[PDB]
Amino acid sequence: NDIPDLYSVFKDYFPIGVAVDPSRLNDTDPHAQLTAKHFNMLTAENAMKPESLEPEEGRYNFEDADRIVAFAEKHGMKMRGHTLVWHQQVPDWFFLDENGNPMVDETDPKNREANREELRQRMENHIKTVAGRYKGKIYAWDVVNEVFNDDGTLRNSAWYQIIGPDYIEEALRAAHEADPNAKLFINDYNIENWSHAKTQAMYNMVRDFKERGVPVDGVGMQGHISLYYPSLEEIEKALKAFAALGVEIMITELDVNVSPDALQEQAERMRDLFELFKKHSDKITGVTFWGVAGRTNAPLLFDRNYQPKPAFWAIV
Repeated sequence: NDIPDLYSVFKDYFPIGVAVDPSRLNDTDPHAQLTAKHFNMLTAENAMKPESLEPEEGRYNFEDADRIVAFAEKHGMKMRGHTLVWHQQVPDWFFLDENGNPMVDETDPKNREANREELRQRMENHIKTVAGRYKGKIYAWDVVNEVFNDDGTLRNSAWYQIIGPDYIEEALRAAHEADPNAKLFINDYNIENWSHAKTQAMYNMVRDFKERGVPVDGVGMQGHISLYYPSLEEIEKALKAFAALGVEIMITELDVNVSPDALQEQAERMRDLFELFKKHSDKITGVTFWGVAGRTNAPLLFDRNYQPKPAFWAIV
């Protein structure tokens, strides 16, 4: 093949990743070839979300997740696990009490204290089982995802209402204990802009962890970013700030969301961002492209026929 291997262009800056579907992983399939050719880091689009792994209490299905991991092993890609604890794509059973009522709806102080304990157990068991299964095979775990409201207050999810603010630290310790080799990330969107309240809440929390000894290695910036905003300057201060805490940064779902002028504009923004990422490659340990957009898993980069798009030539 005559075009450059994307991940090679970024050697000794950072790995380049994509999220995949377990259906698309056969040698027969050009998708799988495009993945193996261009990327050296992989995430499960959905196979490792809570609802995928533990549909019912204590019932696990690892089929698709295993296929994805095996794919990474074969091609020697870094595996991101996504995600251990989240308020979305999480089965209802998790948050039901003894009788099968919403735990959230409990008023009695003695029973709440009992619900708290069951949820901690459930959270930790899920963590131990999943991280335990994949022990040593996972470059980085997204241990928690989207813990913040956009205003920078903690999200009032079931996790938070029942366990209270501790669930996060608890998820991180349990992950650390199950697989010490895995980098532990806290992931979110709207945390690219240093001036944003959210980005600052996340800084404060992470700082707190680093100072209190709570294991955390990295912050995951989703990187749903527009053409003009946030400014490269604003992003830079964010990278500097977190890197000052001694945590790594990953861009976990990079996306710069029709016509011929449209494409060339997005390609230039991407050029710019990648310039900025390269400038700070010491602080950044992976860039994964968002890819649900049928369009490829890296829709920014490769057309529906697997041909390079403007954006791809912009960054190589």
